[PDB]
Amino acid sequence: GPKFPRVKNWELGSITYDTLCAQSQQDGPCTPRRCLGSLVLPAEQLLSQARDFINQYYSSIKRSGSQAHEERLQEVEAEVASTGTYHLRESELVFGAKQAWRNAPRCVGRIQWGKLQVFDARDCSSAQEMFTYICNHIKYATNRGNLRSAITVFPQRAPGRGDFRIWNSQLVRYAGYRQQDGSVRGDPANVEITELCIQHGWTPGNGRFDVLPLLLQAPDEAPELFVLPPELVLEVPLEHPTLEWFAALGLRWYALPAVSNMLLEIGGLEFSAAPFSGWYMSTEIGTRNLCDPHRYNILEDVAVCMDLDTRTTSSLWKDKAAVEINLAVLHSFQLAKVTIVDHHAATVSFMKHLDNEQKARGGCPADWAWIVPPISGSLTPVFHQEMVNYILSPAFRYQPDPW
Amino acid sequence: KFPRVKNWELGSITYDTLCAQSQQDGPCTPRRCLGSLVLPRKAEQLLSQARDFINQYYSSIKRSGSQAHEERLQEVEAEVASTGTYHLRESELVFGAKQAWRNAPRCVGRIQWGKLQVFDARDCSSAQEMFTYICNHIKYATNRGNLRSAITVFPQRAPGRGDFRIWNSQLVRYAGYRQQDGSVRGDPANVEITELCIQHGWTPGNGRFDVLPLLLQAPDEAPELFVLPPELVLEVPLEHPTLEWFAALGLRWYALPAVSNMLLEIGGLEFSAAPFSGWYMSTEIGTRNLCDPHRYNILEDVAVCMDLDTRTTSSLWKDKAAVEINLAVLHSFQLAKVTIVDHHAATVSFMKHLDNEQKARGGCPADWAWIVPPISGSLTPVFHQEMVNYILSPAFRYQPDPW
Ligand code: HEM
Ligand code: HEM
Ligand SMILES: Cc1cc(N)nc(CCc2cc(N)cc(CCc3cc(C)cc(N)n3)c2)c1
Ligand SMILES: Cc1cc(N)nc(CCc2cc(N)cc(CCc3cc(C)cc(N)n3)c2)c1
Ligand SMILES: C[C@H](O)[C@H](O)[C@H]1CNc2nc(N)[nH]c(=O)c2N1
Ligand SMILES: C[C@H](O)[C@H](O)[C@H]1CNc2nc(N)[nH]c(=O)c2N1
Ligand SMILES: [Zn+2]
Repeated sequence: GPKFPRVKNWELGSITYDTLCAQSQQDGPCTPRRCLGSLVLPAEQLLSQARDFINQYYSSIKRSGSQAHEERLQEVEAEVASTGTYHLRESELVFGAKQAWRNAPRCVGRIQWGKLQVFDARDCSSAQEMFTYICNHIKYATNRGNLRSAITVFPQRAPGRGDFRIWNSQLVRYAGYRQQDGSVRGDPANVEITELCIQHGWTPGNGRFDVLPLLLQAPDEAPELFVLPPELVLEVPLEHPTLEWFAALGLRWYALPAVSNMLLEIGGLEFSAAPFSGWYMSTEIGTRNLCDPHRYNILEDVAVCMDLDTRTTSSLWKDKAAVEINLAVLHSFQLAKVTIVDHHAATVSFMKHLDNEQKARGGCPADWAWIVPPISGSLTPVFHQEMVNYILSPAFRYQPDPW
Repeated sequence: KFPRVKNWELGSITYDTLCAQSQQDGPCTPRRCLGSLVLPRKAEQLLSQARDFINQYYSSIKRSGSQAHEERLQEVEAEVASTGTYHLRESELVFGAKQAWRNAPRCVGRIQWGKLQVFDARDCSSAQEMFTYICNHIKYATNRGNLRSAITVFPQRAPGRGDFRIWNSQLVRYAGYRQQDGSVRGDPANVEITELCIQHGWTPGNGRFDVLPLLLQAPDEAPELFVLPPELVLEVPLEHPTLEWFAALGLRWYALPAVSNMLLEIGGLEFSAAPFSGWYMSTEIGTRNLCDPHRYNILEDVAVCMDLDTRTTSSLWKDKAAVEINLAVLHSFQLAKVTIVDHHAATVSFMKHLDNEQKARGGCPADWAWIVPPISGSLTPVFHQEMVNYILSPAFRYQPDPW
């Protein structure tokens, strides 16, 4: 066959050849000797990255080689020459931002990539203004439960000058209080960050679901702390359809999944503060956040209520419970009329996504372990899809925690 | 150079130093990760792969440098020098067999790698004799239901001649009969193989669980059809603790998972027929075999007996039903007194295996996407554990289909 990787679907029996990977300008962790695919974390150089993105842009508008294409090129090196950086045009930001989401090997919601609201915030001057900008994002994106994908782009990393940073990892997060015995009250994922807000004068609450304040950082200034108006932070009380007691557990989650600690890289430019929001997939809440032994860990609690034999694994008690918990998440979101998507619908649309991208780009970089859901793995069609994972740009990046 | 493997549940960290002993290549390159591909589209070497294997053995029994070691190495040099190949001593073979399993990155059951009965069938000359071995291996491994891991090793490949092969992928397989309706009564995975048997003379039944005969091949001979005496094959009808209608589904599965299509490499000699068997981990039966859309596919049926809401995905009927089916399997096997391990027990013992091998060898190759079971991934400790994949020798390979 062809000299690009072959890509079977073992359910349908279909084949495809990924030609997109040939565009990757970035090494990953794997080598012919060993595969590190399962690891979570893995000047002139600018000019040529910049040139690259511009060609992408111009091709995306079908003008590859034309007078405006080669003038914008002339223009970009003119800027770099005399300053070391350069700036994106309004629509260039829009394209590159969409291109980063499109390129994200670990997101399963990519079928939605074309529809995303790019909120330009490169005019932002202070931590106060950051907050305001953000409050607007949450309001738009949340849209009273009929959610809408968006990203707010704050300004970009500069030579020897501070970064714009959101200290929190998500915009909405529950507190995590280290107890004087050893336990954690709240979300254990958010211990450190809780511990940092108090250190910067936050008065902590008491409960399993205390919404955290925002730690925003303007360049060179210390981080300023900001409390989200409660009316802004839409939450969903959880309850089971048929199990009447579930509602009494006092469990809950928030509507807006919005990542705030990732780096948005476009054509060499680095946007250190550019939080994006979508909507949740049922399992993120119900299988990861609530049942991970290192998170809310509510599996044993709920199985006791369901009255299952937890003295032995053969009872598949863990399984059973997880399913009801997931279902409680779905029903409860649907009932409160807030956008959500179960793992079956989500994966079925990712299949359509992969088919769409084959036609258009000749490939789609996918992180299999990440695309396949944390329950009911082989029941979703993606589990039977072989997947190439490589790094394309524009991209999102992990970046060091600022403190 | 040496990779940092993390567990995210516990925050614990290791470094893998074992991967440096890998001499073979994998699919990944630094440009793109192919870890998810199921299979790989892929006088002097033998001398060095032997020396280095023989080295392992003597090092493994503490006599590394001794009389017997020195003198065995010269046995090999002399045997390859005159014959272009050499032969293994039975102990040496027993060692290799145990090791190749130990190295199988996609095997979750490797906690047991030390406990393996090894049948030396290297003095086989007829498909007749093969069938006696195969029959005897089964009678041993099954043990009235108290299963015991085994491998039986037919003659090594040789350059002047064709291989000893078993045509079946497993020693026990249900026939999949094709039908005018574009339908498949029986197991869809065994359609091609059922048709071969027919072509080769066997009378077919027309049940959903018709145990297939064996097609055995001595070098350069036409394959031959041997039937397994019904009694040797242990089956388990499936019932369900709570639900009485389940058994009336007439579902059933066989006790012994025994792979017969793979090749065993040791000291660079190739063992083309070398079946091996252990015991089932329940998900293989209740999830993949019984619910794969391209297999027996009972998910809809079952669910409809359960009177669930098939009409939409968000009722989580696919998951709900999957679980009952997995549960049905465990109960049935525990009831019929037949070795089985559920995904919870197993992955736990594998986490122990990782730890044992960590101290013993400084690592352990593992294929994350095959170790994490096909339901309730995140609910098993493996999900949260980083894993390095690489090719250690002795090893099982895939090989072409003989026909
Ligand atoms: C529209 C609804 C969306 C859904 C249902 C969705 C789904 C998901 C899920 C389930 C994950 C795995 C996260 C985890 O389990 O830890 C993920 C990862 C990711 N998604 Fe989305 N996503 C959506 C929207 C978005 C949007 C709007 C963006 C960017 C604007 C985005 C970019 C990403 C990125 C960069 C990752 C990988 C981040 C990481 O490495 O932690 N997704 N997606
Ligand atoms: C003893 C109890 C055992 C258990 C519970 C077990 C479990 C498993 C499971 C669940 C798989 C995944 C295969 C799939 O779902 O398609 C697997 C793969 C594998 N196991 Fe085991 N195993 C056991 C014993 C053995 C033995 C005795 C051997 C060899 C002597 C072995 C070697 C392998 C190999 C080579 C694979 C890869 C299969 C392939 O690539 O097609 N295991 N094991
Ligand atoms: C701190 C940290 C570092 C790291 N390397 N990995 C993790 C776990 C993965 C993860 C990380 C973040 N920051 C956000 C999500 C929500 C995922 C999400 C985002 C969007 C936009 C929509 C959606 N449905 N889900 C998931 C955390
Ligand atoms: C035909 C074929 C080719 C190919 N490349 N891949 C597959 C799927 C993987 C598979 C193949 C076979 N032959 C047997 C099992 C049972 C796995 C098993 C083995 C043992 C020894 C114990 C156990 N519990 N489970 C799994 C099938
Ligand atoms: C395409 C995908 O990698 C493939 O379906 C894998 C996934 N994980 C698996 N895990 C096991 N144990 N066995 C399998 O056959 C598979 N199939
Ligand atoms: C080690 C392993 O890769 C890790 O546990 C991954 C598995 N898949 C995941 N998938 C998602 N979406 N999020 C995660 O945190 C993880 N964890
Ligand atoms: Zn890889």
